[PDB]
Amino acid sequence: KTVVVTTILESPYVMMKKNHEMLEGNERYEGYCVDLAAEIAKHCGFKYKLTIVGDGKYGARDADTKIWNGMVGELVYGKADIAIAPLTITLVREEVIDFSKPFMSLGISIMIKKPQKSKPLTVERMVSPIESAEDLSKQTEIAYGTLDSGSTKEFFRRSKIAVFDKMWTYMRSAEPSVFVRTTAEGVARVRKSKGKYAYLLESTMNEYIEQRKPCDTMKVGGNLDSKGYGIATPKGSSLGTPVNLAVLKLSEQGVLDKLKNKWWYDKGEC
Amino acid sequence: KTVVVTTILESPYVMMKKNHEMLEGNERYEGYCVDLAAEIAKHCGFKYKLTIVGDGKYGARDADTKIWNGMVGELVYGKADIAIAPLTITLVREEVIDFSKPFMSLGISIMIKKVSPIESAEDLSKQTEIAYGTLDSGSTKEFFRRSKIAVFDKMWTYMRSAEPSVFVRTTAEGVARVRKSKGKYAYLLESTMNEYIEQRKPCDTMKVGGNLDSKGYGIATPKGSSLGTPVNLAVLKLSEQGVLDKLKNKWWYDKGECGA
Amino acid sequence: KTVVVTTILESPYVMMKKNHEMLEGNERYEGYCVDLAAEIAKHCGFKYKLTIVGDGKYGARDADTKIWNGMVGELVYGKADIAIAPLTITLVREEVIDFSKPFMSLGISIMIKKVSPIESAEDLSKQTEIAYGTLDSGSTKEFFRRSKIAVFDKMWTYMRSAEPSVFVRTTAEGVARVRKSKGKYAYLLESTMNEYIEQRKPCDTMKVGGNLDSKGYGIATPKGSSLGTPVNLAVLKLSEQGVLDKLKNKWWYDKGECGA
Amino acid sequence: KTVVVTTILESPYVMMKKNHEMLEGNERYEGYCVDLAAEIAKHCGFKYKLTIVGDGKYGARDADTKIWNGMVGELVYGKADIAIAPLTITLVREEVIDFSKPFMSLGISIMIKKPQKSKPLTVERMVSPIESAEDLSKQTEIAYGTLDSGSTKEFFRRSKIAVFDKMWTYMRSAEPSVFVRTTAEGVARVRKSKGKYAYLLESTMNEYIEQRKPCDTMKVGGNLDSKGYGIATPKGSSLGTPVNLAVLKLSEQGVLDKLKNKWWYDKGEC
Ligand SMILES: NS(=O)(=O)c1cc2c(cc1Cl)N[C@H]([C@H]1C[C@H]3C=C[C@@H]1C3)NS2(=O)=O
Ligand SMILES: NS(=O)(=O)c1cc2c(cc1Cl)N[C@H]([C@H]1C[C@H]3C=C[C@@H]1C3)NS2(=O)=O
Ligand SMILES: NS(=O)(=O)c1cc2c(cc1Cl)N[C@H]([C@H]1C[C@H]3C=C[C@@H]1C3)NS2(=O)=O
Ligand SMILES: NS(=O)(=O)c1cc2c(cc1Cl)N[C@H]([C@H]1C[C@H]3C=C[C@@H]1C3)NS2(=O)=O
Ligand SMILES: N[C@@H](CCC(=O)O)C(=O)O
Ligand SMILES: N[C@@H](CCC(=O)O)C(=O)O
Ligand SMILES: N[C@@H](CCC(=O)O)C(=O)O
Ligand SMILES: N[C@@H](CCC(=O)O)C(=O)O
Repeated sequence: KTVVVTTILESPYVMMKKNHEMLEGNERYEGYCVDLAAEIAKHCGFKYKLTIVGDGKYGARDADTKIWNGMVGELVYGKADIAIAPLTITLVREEVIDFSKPFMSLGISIMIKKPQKSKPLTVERMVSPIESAEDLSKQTEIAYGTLDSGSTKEFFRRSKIAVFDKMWTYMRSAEPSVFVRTTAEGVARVRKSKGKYAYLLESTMNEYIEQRKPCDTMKVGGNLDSKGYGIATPKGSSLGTPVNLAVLKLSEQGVLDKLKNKWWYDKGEC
Repeated sequence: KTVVVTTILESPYVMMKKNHEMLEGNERYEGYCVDLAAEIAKHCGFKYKLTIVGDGKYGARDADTKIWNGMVGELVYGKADIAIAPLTITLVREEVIDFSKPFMSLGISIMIKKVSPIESAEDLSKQTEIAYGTLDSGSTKEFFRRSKIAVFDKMWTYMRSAEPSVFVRTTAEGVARVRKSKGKYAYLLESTMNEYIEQRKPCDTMKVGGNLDSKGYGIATPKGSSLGTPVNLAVLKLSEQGVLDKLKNKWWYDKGECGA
Repeated sequence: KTVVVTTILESPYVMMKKNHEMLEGNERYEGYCVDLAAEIAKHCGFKYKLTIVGDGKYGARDADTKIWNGMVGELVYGKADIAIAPLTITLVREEVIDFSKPFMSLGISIMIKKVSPIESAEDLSKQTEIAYGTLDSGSTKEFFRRSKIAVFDKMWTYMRSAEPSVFVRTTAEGVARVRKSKGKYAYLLESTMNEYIEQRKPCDTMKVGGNLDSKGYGIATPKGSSLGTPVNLAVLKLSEQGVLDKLKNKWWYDKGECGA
Repeated sequence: KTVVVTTILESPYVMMKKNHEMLEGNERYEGYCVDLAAEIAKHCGFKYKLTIVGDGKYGARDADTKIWNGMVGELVYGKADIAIAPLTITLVREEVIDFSKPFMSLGISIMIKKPQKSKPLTVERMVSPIESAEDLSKQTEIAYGTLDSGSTKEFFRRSKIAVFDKMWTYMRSAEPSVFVRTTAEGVARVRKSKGKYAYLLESTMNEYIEQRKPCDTMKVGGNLDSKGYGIATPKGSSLGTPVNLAVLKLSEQGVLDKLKNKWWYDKGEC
């Protein structure tokens, strides 16, 4: 009996092949997450089928309806068996599912449109109107928004730090809506907003987007926090311990570092 | 019921307070791990007594004896209830004890005396004139011993077959040996201890190259214990609300006794 | 008995003189390989007639039919007696024909139109904006096809799954395609032809990086023939006497019609 | 039936371990040639034993007796079965033994004691009293010699090029004798002669010696010719085709280049 692997279309984790039209099965997808699933299968023997979540969401719990959507909702209600996807370990998620030891470290960063070079001996330098989250909160001419129904939005919602509280107070009562439905939508808003918008996303996707063409976006300031991505399984399932030791073994062998290097920096340009 | 806590003397995590001669209980200890234990006890709701491991070892299994030592031996043999200390999460420990979610990122770092001729680990392996060592019975020696990569294989062959013995008994001994070798000996340890040492006096060592890999410290509980989920959820909450970051900043950067 | 020699029209090895319209026999050919054939015939003591391969292919086996073409096909099927031409010594060819000792060292090189951004082969593979090809039915293509190295595997996947067809029919076609690509196309070919091209007009291409591997050209003789030992000993004698070095200097460096 | 592999104690081809006293068998020796022998055995299965020649010579036919001494002598007479050692392909050697395809290209070079840097804006530049073989032959204050009973000595003896002829005419009649019994003896002569001696040796050994400490020797000019190293086998023996095919497979797979890189350039002491 094969298990269901639920994923989310996000680069470079789960991308779509340019020649996927006539391909059927797990061979249509490629990226970091498919390689991680292959290595997990190699360590502990099992057959898997890759599925993309229906709603295209990472997972969130409704305030009143009190149900989980996205991959978390898929795992809790039994529609899937394991989620090999960039799912962030959070306090609320751990109370409903089981998270393995993180296979990648990350943080909350800022994405802004890369500013024009400063002409004024004859050296060329770059200036940025945003240098950190504090000065981002202090100003008003540059708006900022996050990805809806994600770990970052919930972190900003429950944050008790004064600067993050101010940022959340702005975001929750901003017209027009500053949130986006997908990471690609947020990046597109950044690129088309002539520098009048800043995107708060995970540092891994931030670096990935910065490295590729048209290389017109850059990351400013340090990581707002330190989190990770875990492989999630439903509470009490028998697939938790095997994938835990699988992740540990992959970390010890150095396969994870090689995968990060070959999917993130090896394909860079600009 | 008071919960016994095993911990090791390793600055800045645990330090012997200056007035510990007139102090008793857990009031004679200070550091990052003391505050972490206090927060864990406050969240879970248990009373704890901080006891230092008898031997200054972290944990390993002797070949052809299969006996655990250090704090891991304290945990598996029932002599200790929880290990709130910089215990690196490894495969050989996950099969014996329960590790919580990581609370501190770290990696393998190279320390030398104050051009950086060595810089890279690969270039370090390409050189024989300068010597390098590691702490015995730790996650570093076991990582180098069982690493199947060519560079790490060469490094482990170097360290195992070396005279005089290049490993050090304690991390402080390793840093002293680096200091008093006139730049002929290098020490490999976790990046956190490296940063803490290089930010302190006499500020005569640096950190070169980069982290060889990435690991994390975790709160350790005996396999099947009842404190696993409470401490794991406590660690997640503490990281979520930023207590861990503030503790690290207080015990690592807040002093900075050097020009930087 | 006149010995039939199969050879290919590749400069500077074999050229069609300047007035081949008024010449008959072997007097209408000139080049390094013509001189080498003359020396081999003089040493062994046989009369030879130089015949050009009908199809401008060096030789390869075709999948699902296992039929040899080019000069190797001309040799395994009895149509030719010897192949005095720049035929790279390879594994697949050695299983069906007798190769003499190498008489000219060579390697696989990269050439782009006139610091070059391409640098080495690893950067050339990593950088996708520039396109790289290879002459079809040649040892370089067969080298990349069965190569198990990661960089060469990526390169072979690129060239195989490329639109339009990045391969070229002849070496001159590849050189012209690089020249007229405005710096968008890179040609992979043997070191000797690359140097000969880059030391000639219009002197607008340069060889970059290093050699991906080291190989050699050999005199090809049908398996189990009576000419293999005499030609191998002749090659050894010619190399010892410095005739091969003299011929290479005459046909490669003696002209130098460019600024260098 | 185990065949015997004959080698010559030459670095970095066949070297003695620092703990060979307590070791017995094919584990005492190490270097490039032992790895080549291991790979040849792996590709075509056979058991082998490593032996060092008693006379410590590569091979040379004696005048007025027409007998071969050294590795070629012990392979021709049948006392050995295969010579996996840096044996140069020569015309005289190929007429008595079957010699495989070359596994490494080499050339005759010149090694002199590295000269002191010139003091005289403030840049330091090195000057050498020898720049090629021509000005080496023309002068008379710097002596030069070659390994006795080797391929280079026979190349110089039978050479018809005018400069090489003059060099051999000097070498064959010169007191005291300029030839050396071993390559290490020639290197020691170069280092102890304070620069009044030059040594002619293979380019591979020359580069290896230059890259080791104390690196007081350097190579001048360029290679006088192009030659190779092959795996020797007695004439009309059953091992010729297997080892030829094996060395071809090793060359195509890229093992030879990696071995050369790991034994020659990896161990750099200057
Ligand atoms: N360099 S990286 O961000 O791709 C990265 C990050 C991490 C890795 C491995 C890599 Cl390659 N493994 C660790 C794991 C190893 C053991 C210690 C912590 C977890 C369990 N988690 S991590 O610290 O989140
Ligand atoms: N900045 S730091 O090294 O003190 C640090 C490091 C880490 C923190 C929190 C902090 Cl403050 N939390 C993560 C944990 C939180 C949740 C997400 C990953 C694990 C589970 N581990 S970590 O990535 O090792
Ligand atoms: N200088 S060159 O490229 O024209 C060149 C190249 C080579 C030459 C001779 C010359 Cl002149 N001889 C060798 C052969 C001679 C004997 C030693 C190795 C093979 C057998 N092959 S080679 O190393 O490919
Ligand atoms: N780079 S090197 O000198 O170590 C070197 C030299 C040579 C290699 C391989 C290497 Cl790695 N293979 C060739 C062989 C391959 C095929 C073509 C010529 C012989 C048969 N001989 S070589 O040209 O003498
Ligand atoms: N990676 C986050 C969502 C992306 C984001 O919030 O930027 C998660 O898995 O919840
Ligand atoms: N803190 C590490 C030991 C440090 C080291 O590896 O040197 C451990 O518990 O494994
Ligand atoms: N001369 C080569 C072909 C050149 C190439 O590989 O491009 C051969 O005979 O194999
Ligand atoms: N390398 C030569 C001998 C050494 C020399 O001539 O310098 C050979 O194998 O014959």
